[PDB]
Amino acid sequence: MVISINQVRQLYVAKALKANTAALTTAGDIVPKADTAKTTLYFQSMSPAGIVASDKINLKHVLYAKATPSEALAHKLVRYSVTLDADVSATPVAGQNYILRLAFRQYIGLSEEDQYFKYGEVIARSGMTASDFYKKMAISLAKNLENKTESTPLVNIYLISAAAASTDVPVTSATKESDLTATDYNQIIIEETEQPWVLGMMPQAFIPFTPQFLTITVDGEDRLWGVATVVTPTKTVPDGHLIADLEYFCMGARGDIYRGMGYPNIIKTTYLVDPGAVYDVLDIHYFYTGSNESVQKSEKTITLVAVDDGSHTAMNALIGAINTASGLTIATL
Amino acid sequence: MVISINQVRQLYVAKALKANTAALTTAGDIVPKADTAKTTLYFQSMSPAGIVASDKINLKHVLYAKATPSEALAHKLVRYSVTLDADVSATPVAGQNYILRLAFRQYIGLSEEDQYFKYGEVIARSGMTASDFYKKMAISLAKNLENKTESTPLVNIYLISAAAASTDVPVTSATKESDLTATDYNQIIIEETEQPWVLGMMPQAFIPFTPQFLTITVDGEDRLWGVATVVTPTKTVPDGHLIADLEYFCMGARGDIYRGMGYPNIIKTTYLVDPGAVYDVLDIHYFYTGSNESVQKSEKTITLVAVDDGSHTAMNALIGAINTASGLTIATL
Repeated sequence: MVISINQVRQLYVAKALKANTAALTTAGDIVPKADTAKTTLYFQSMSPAGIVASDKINLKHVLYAKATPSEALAHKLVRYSVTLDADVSATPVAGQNYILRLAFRQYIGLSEEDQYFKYGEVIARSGMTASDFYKKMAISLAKNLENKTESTPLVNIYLISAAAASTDVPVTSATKESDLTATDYNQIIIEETEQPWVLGMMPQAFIPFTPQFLTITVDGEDRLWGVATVVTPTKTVPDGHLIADLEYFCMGARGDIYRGMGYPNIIKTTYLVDPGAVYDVLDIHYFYTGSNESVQKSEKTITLVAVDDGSHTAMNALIGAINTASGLTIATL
Repeated sequence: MVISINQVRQLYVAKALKANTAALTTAGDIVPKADTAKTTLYFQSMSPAGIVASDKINLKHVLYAKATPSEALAHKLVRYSVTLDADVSATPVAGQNYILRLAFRQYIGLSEEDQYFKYGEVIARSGMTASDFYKKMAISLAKNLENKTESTPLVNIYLISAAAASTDVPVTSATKESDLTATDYNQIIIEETEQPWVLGMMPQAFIPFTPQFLTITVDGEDRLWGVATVVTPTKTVPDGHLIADLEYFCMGARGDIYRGMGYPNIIKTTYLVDPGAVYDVLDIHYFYTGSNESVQKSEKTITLVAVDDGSHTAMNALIGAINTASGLTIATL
């Protein structure tokens, strides 16, 4: 995952916070060092091959410093609630074919011009109610979408029982309608899924979607049979696949830019981000100006990531160690 | 002396801290002047031809302001102790010629490639005491050194008796063995010497050396007969000659730069530093920035020298008058 830079950006994983240079013993330790005059801030840390210090931040030449929680960096998956249009008919009219076109927009390619469509179809019956429609619609959608031998999963299908109204009933291709026994179904939730991820090589990306409806002949009138509204999101993609890509890039500004290229003839870098753990990010953005005529700024930033467990314990202690050393006023998340 | 500049260096001599203007009547007086809003700072000082005000320091643009205690600018004359070590022999071997070579560097030229060697030799006898060897080695050094009819020698050779242990007997080319009457001389002191100095033309320099020994053979093996240990220095060169050379260079950034070139047709610059008094120094380093395109900095520095009474009362009064008027907090020494 290549990112943009204002100028060079360095990341330091804060796996443990110490109070001296001498206490740095394990890979992932950190200590914010400063003066007693508070004119220079740097971060001594323990690399996987020894102690390494960061750049020296002039505390007069800081632009901003802000700390971002984990839930700010968690992607909310988009949900769409597919119902029958009550103006058209609240019950399925008999003998009509109910086809639904899910329009994917950023399928495999990177643009909106690379598009993809998955269909679901139900021909309504004489005694088919609304819940028996949503049952057969979601069985037909999951049969087309969530086959096992697809290339990537696209969306998740969930019925909702009107008695429950807050618990998602998962519908897959292996699901039969013998398993779906509830008689009060009021919507079909279609919700996007998390794509695969390889660190550095495949970034975190999502394929957005919209459900679209073909018209039915209701009373001699070609009316589109349903409406699709976007309900509030109830799931989040965690921060871990985003920070490990943020470390894989920012370990070439310190380390090797040739990552893997002539394969046995490489330096291999040890990365201290566990991709299955959430992190909080602190961005100290600062600059350098020269003596007399070298007044152009070299605006750069030093990133710090700390793993946090619910309440942000390790980041608020990191900020509290920076604020007493630097004299800064970084706000605590 | 020629020193480097950060585009300028201005020097003003402080002789009496007057409280305001129209109290400056004698040459050397100074008042630190600033406005009520503490935006600009300057010094109105009585030059030997009238009141002169310094360049105005924008107090938003002060890079550093720090003062020097005048003990940190005094050079220590290095002492070396020459002794017969107990490992080879603590008594002079009866047949061996003991030669002590003094290896100078930065002799007349300016490099360590200009080396000068002076010698001192004693051939020992059967009944020679280790105390009588140090009397003869110091005199044999004081004949090869201290032979200059022109000037003071490159080193001064002293003798400590073990009964005294803190008062050094001086050994000159006039000194014979009848004058040294003690029986317990235990070491030889080879001390540095202050070189000549003339104002503005000959800078203050020193000639470093190393007492080196030639091999004698005692237990069949050629062993170095002595040990040269650097004693902590007991003699200093005061801060007079460096400040007088500092005022000489930095009064050409304000006055005449032709300091005696076409010799009858010259402008005489009256200097206020006498070279026989110690001086505390106070450096204030500021810059200038212009508007809308001229964002380049014109860094400057203003030097203030004040005579030392040992308890630093003249500089601490000058610092405390600045901190009241300017609002900066310069650390009192």
